[PDB]
Amino acid sequence: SAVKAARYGKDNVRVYKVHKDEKTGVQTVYEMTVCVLLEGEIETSYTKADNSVIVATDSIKNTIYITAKQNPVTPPELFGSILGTHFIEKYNHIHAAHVNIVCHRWTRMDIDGKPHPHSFIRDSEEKRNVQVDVVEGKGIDIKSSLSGLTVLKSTNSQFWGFLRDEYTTLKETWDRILSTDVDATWQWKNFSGLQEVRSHVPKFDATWATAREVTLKTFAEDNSASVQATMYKMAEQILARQQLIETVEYSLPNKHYFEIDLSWHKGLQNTGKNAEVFAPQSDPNGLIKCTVGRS
Amino acid sequence: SAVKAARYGKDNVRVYKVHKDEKTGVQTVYEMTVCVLLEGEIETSYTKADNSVIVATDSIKNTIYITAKQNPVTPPELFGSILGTHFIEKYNHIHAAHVNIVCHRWTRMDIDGKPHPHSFIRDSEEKRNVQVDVVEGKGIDIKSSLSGLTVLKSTNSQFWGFLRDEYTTLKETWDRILSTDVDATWQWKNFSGLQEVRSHVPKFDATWATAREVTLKTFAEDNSASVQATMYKMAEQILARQQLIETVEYSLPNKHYFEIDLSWHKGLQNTGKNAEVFAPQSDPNGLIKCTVGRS
Amino acid sequence: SAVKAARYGKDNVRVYKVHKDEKTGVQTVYEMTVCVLLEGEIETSYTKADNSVIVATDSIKNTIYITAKQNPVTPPELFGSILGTHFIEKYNHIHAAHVNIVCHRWTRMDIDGKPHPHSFIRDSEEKRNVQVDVVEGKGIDIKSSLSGLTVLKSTNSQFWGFLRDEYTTLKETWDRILSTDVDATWQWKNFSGLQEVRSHVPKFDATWATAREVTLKTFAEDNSASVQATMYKMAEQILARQQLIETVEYSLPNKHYFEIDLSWHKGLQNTGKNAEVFAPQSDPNGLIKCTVGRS
Amino acid sequence: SAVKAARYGKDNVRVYKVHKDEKTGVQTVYEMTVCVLLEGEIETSYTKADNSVIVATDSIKNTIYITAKQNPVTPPELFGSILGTHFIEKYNHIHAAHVNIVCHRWTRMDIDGKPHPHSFIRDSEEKRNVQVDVVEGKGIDIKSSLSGLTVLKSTNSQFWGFLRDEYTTLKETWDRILSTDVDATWQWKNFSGLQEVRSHVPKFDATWATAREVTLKTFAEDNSASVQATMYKMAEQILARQQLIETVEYSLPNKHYFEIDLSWHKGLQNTGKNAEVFAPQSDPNGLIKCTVGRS
Ligand SMILES: O=c1[nH]c(=O)c2nn[nH]c2[nH]1
Ligand SMILES: O=c1[nH]c(=O)c2nn[nH]c2[nH]1
Ligand SMILES: O=c1[nH]c(=O)c2nn[nH]c2[nH]1
Ligand SMILES: O=c1[nH]c(=O)c2nn[nH]c2[nH]1
Ligand code: NA
Ligand code: NA
Ligand code: NA
Ligand code: NA
Repeated sequence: SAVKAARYGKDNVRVYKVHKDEKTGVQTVYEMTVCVLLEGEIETSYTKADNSVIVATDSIKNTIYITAKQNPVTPPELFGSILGTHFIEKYNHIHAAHVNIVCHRWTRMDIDGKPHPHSFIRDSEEKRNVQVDVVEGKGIDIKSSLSGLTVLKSTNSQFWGFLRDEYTTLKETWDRILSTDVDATWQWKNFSGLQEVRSHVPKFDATWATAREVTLKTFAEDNSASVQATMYKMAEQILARQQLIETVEYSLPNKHYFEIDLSWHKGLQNTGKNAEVFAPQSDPNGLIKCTVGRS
Repeated sequence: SAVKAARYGKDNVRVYKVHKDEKTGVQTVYEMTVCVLLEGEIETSYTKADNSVIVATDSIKNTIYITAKQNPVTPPELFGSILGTHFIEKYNHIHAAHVNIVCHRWTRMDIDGKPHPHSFIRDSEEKRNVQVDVVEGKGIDIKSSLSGLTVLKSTNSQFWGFLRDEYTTLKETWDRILSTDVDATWQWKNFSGLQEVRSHVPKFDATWATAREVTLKTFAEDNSASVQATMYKMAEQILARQQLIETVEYSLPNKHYFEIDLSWHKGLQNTGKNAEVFAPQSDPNGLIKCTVGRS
Repeated sequence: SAVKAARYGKDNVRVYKVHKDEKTGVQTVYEMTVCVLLEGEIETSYTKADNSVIVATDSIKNTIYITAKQNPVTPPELFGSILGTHFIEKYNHIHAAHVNIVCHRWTRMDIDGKPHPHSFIRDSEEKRNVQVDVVEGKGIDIKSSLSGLTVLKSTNSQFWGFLRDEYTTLKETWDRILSTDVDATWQWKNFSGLQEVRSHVPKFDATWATAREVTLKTFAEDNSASVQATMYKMAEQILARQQLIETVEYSLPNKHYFEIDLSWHKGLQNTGKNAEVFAPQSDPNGLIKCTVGRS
Repeated sequence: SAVKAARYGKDNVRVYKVHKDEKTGVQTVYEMTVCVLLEGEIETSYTKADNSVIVATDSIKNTIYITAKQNPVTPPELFGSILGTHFIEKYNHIHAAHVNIVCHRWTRMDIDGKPHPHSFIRDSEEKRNVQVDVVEGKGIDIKSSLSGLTVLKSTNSQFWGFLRDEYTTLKETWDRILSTDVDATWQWKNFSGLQEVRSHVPKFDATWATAREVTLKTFAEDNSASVQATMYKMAEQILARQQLIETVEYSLPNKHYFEIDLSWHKGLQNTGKNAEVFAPQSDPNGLIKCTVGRS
């Protein structure tokens, strides 16, 4: 037998950092969960019990905190690139670092109409994520994403004209509820190294904001023919607005809300045009994916 | 042996209801999870296999949907009272109904500065809850709550002056992070029945809004001496603002964020006044509770 | 306003302890999650910011580890009683301690037919729990439980003869699936203090074993008329087998598995006597409770 | 823009099936959660709102139940292959089906020493999984796995001899706790189609059993130099025992249990040779992966 692939590191490293403005007294907090996995010339730790090649996962943990102390943690695309580059430069036998960061929301509180200097609220479990792969001699590949953005529209979704055969019971509809948890990922063109990532720093937050805005507006305004058709419209717009993105991927569950026929009870009318009360279904769910790139 | 207590019913009943304004085209959605448990002269279903006394839990499920079809589902204090009253009036041998409702957030989307007529976002897993106990001949007891409101302040929390003995290692501090998930419950004076609940309908939403506002403002503005001291200030204010509340209960975890000493690495300074990077602790956590009533 | 009730302490304290037999080389591990909440003359920490009355929750955490170091951690009824008694005896102004322990399974591995000396498997998320309330001058109240015991029987469950009215759609049945997650609690007679708890130590493990065995055998062998009727049979037997128990409480969800009518597809027969494929329902679920005591 | 990749289908489809032996009265249950995602000539549903190419996800759901009715659901490698083949053969424009099955444990109860005919227990959340990719003209690729197998050994794990530099604080050790949740995947050689999968049916259960046995025995008996070294020993043995496997992949968290220094309290000794009470750490955790193949 032979080792075909190997990677190891530290997962679930929670990190908080505060920035304090001395002039204004305003504080800003960042909280993330970080995973770092390394690859390189480490096969002998597996095959020969040779620990000499292992940067201990505990040391990887220390490195994450030290790196956060000495560098900006925002945008996460930059922090992840700094962190991955550290490992491939510091250790001769480590040739790739894979950094995943999940950013948690701490949104500044408004008290009596004004922004509070040091108090924050978690408004939703929506996350902003990055996956950064730093590979020696092959540059830096960054995939940015938002996830856990849960939305619902109560009308202006349709689904008709699909294939009907002996396995089909679903009725065509011209008016249904559409609800989903949005997972959207935009993949950046390869960067040559950290200097190039630094050169594009302002584009990261702006592109996240664009992706989020296009997602919400398209969802709200599209008279949706299907999840497929609506998601493609989102992806097309993001690609149009940022030239440095190569592909956009969406993964959307279709979280079903079923009509409840109550006609058995005193002829009560609660279907079609009369539908007011619905039963949200926890499972199963549709799952629709697409990756959109450039012609 | 004898049956000392018994209750049974349906849990985890998900319900969605849409309201459609014909004039304006505006739609408003409500989504809840409902539990209804009944008590009464039902001992023989347990002791003698006498199912004749059982209102099937499936029928309880049907009743929840029918009731939501025929009645307002907001405020949840009212809906829960209607639902509980139904069971004690309809069935001679059922003498108490216990209704728990969890309300999920569907907040209207703002697109391009304006409120969208039929699109919604789940902004946070914060819930608004009610527990309604409808007991034949003893009226209606309602406990209203908010839960899952997660907040953090990065300074203006202290903790010193506590008992020190041979079990104590904690250092006194004049500046720490304070973060919690707020669970707050206000208990209404007993209502004589549904007519009385109806008479107070406007107070329910207003008191929820007050409770939330007092919680956020007090948390943000108090230079906190302890979780104990800050929570008492919250409770005192809520009681002052609504005469029909008898008690307020808070249950607050203290979600610890630890300093990280980095001095072992190149004398890096990251403690006390120099603390910038912290380690959020998943467990253990402080848990602090208090029930405040009137003198 | 006044403080009507208050308790505070440390939750989610994970503890592991190993016992090593020097003669045999056999090791035995215990893992628990512990919560300790204190009550007493502590109102002024809430009302006056007087921290002098607060045993810091961090110190409570230290005390749990020290107590586990110096005492047996099994049976958990004993450990919880030692731990609660410590707080009321050590601190003059603390008058009640409430200790909750969840015990996690680490079952010795069998390798090649023999028990391994130091390797363990988590066979299921079933837990054994205790709640111990130690109240100065009122002794020690212990509630022991098992929870998360998930079972299913594929036949020999019936449900017919229930109330039918205009809210009823459920069909009577003489053969259904019954599946539940068992939560069973037995409440001990009050103990005068630690000496009395010590005197009954062997009864704790034996009664847990009895409760578990009676639950499984009754579930498997009863031709169940309802969840109500089967659960009562369990409780009756436990009370008969241990005189020192005052009450037994069961809380059982009815986890529904629905028939799937496939007759629309080529007349396929999959209902009643022909039912082979079913759809497990995640929600809603029946919830049935009863507390059984002595005549 | 262009569609670069697309797949869609139904996730989280819960399925239960019972087999009833008429001669013996013995019943056997199977419960699974199934996901099926399709690919093919479906781009126009995304780009042109052309639903004519869409096999509705609801129909995919129906197909799963019908297929379970008409075919064995065990071993899951076979069921997944039947299910995936159905879609590529039935629909001309569908060219790949991706089937994921999670099998849940329902283990026959032993009552009074004998196996019960129709009662089952969920002994642990360990799962047996398959991923089956059926691709038109390219055969059937099957990855089988076990996951959620949680184990701990209290001694006979070491970790010393790792790289030490200015980022390192971890002390070398010759005796520690090792605990993990095992995720192990074996990838079968490509099969030409369903006839070939059928020809190997007995190997599926036998190889799962082997993988599980080798995992448990190696974990228990290895005097572990590292997670890396122990996991490689597992993989090597599985490959040796089944020629039709091409690669074995393990992904193992290192779930840390920390010593607790209690020496500050009355000189209490609880470290090194005196360590009895430990603090399980929920996070962070090491994560160690390797894929082993044939020379
Ligand atoms: O078994 C281990 N492998 C590792 O790579 C490691 N790093 N810290 N502790 C460790 N233990
Ligand atoms: O065992 C049952 N008990 C009940 O109360 C019930 N209600 N619906 N189905 C039921 N099954
Ligand atoms: O606010 C606090 N209250 C407490 O009771 C406590 N105990 N440790 N830290 C604490 N912080
Ligand atoms: O938007 C949808 N897309 C689909 O593929 C589908 N299948 N069933 N319902 C559906 N809705
Ligand atoms: Na390198
Ligand atoms: Na009544
Ligand atoms: Na005392
Ligand atoms: Na095909």
